[PDB]
Parts: sequence; C-alpha cells; structure tokens
Amino acid sequence: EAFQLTPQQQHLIREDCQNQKLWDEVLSHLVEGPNFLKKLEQSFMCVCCQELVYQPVTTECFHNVCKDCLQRSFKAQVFSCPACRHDLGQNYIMIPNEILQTLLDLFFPGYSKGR
Ligand SMILES: [Zn+2]
Ligand SMILES: [Zn+2]
Repeated sequence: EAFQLTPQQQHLIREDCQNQKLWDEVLSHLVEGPNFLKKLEQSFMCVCCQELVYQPVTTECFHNVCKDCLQRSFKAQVFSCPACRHDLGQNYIMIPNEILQTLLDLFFPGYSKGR
C-alpha cells in the first residue's frame, strides 16, 4: 500500500544529486500511499509563483525555483535566493535542472501545459 516508485523514477531520483537531501526527506512520505503525491507536490512548490516548479533552477543553496521566476527577481535587481535569501550574485548562471523537470513530468503528466 506504500506508494510504489517506478524504475524510471528511482533512476532519476538517484541521478538528481543537487536535490539529494530533499529527495531523502520527500521519500519519507512513500508510506502515506496515494497522499505521497500531495506531499511531493508541496516539496517542489515554487516560492515565487506558488505552483509546482516548472523549468526549475536548483540553486547552490539547495532551493528549486522556476527559471522564469528567478529571472523576474534578477530583473528587479534582487540577486538573492527567493526561498532563503542566500546571495547568488548578479552574474549567477541559471541552469535548469532537467533531471528534476523530467521527474515532475513523470509524477504529474501534463502539469506543464501553458506554463
Ligand atoms: Zn515559479
Ligand atoms: Zn536558497
């Protein structure tokens, strides 16, 4: 009755090492069965737009934020992590975490429409 991860999800979670600590916390909730998807969605909620992160950038301070939302923040001369306020620097290279994107697409098929 525990939520059962597919081989694909197990593979990608392993490969998503920038999020290692977070994934280990998230998988605590596999026991919660169908409700795991809910706690999963809450874990990858974006602090800026308050939706499941889309094209997430995983920051060096371990926070996932939509690339679009971090770009809005920088344009407003804020070079800080919106989740924890760690200074990222004006020159920060924003690289989407495509492993995490693919994971979210697997867990929530179709969620990214229109984003
Ligand atoms: Zn966002
Ligand atoms: Zn942060």
